[PDB]
Amino acid sequence: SQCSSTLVKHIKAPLHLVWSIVRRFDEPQKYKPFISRCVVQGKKLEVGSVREVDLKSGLPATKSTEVLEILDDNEHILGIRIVGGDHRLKNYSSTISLHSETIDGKTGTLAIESFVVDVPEGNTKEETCFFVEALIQCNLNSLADVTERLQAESME
Ligand SMILES: N#Cc1ccc(CS(=O)(=O)NC(=O)C2(c3ccsc3)CCCCC2)cc1
Repeated sequence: SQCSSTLVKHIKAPLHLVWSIVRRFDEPQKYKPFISRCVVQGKKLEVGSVREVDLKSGLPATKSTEVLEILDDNEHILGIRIVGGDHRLKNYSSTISLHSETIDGKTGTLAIESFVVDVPEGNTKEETCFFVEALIQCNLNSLADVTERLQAESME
C-alpha cells in the first residue's frame, strides 16, 4: 500500500548554482513548471515552514500544502512532505539531494529525487509509481534547463 522510487538527472551546471535554486522551498516556481503560485506565511526557509502552492490551470489538481522536513545546506538535501491538497497523493514524502560530478573534465551536478507515497484507493502500485516518476522526471528536466541557462548567462 506504499510505493517508492528514485529518479536522477545529470545537470551541466555547478552544484552551488543548482543548490541555490533547489533550496528555495518558498519559490519552487523558479523551476517547477506546474506551479503558478506559492504562498509561505511565517518563517520561509526553516524546518517546519509550510507552503501552499496553486497548480497551473487545466491540471487534474489545483492545490497542495507541503511542509519542509529537511533543509541541509552542507549536504544539499531538501526533504518535503505533502500534508494537504486536492490531488490524490496521501503521505507523500520527497527527498532531493545534489552531488557534484565530473564527466569528461566538465564539472556538473547529479540530482537525485526519491519519493514515498501511499498507493491510492482505486489505482495500483504500478499506476501510482509510474505517474509520479514521470512528473519528477519532468521537474528534474526543467531544473536542468533553468540552471544550465543560468550557468550560460553567468558566462556573460
Ligand atoms: N496530480 C498532481 C500534481 C501535479 C503537479 C503538481 C506540482 S509539482 O509537479 O511541483 N509536484 C511535485 O513535484 C511533487 C512534489 C515534490 C516535492 S513536494 C511535491 C512530486 C511529483 C508528484 C507531485 C508532487 C502537484 C500535483
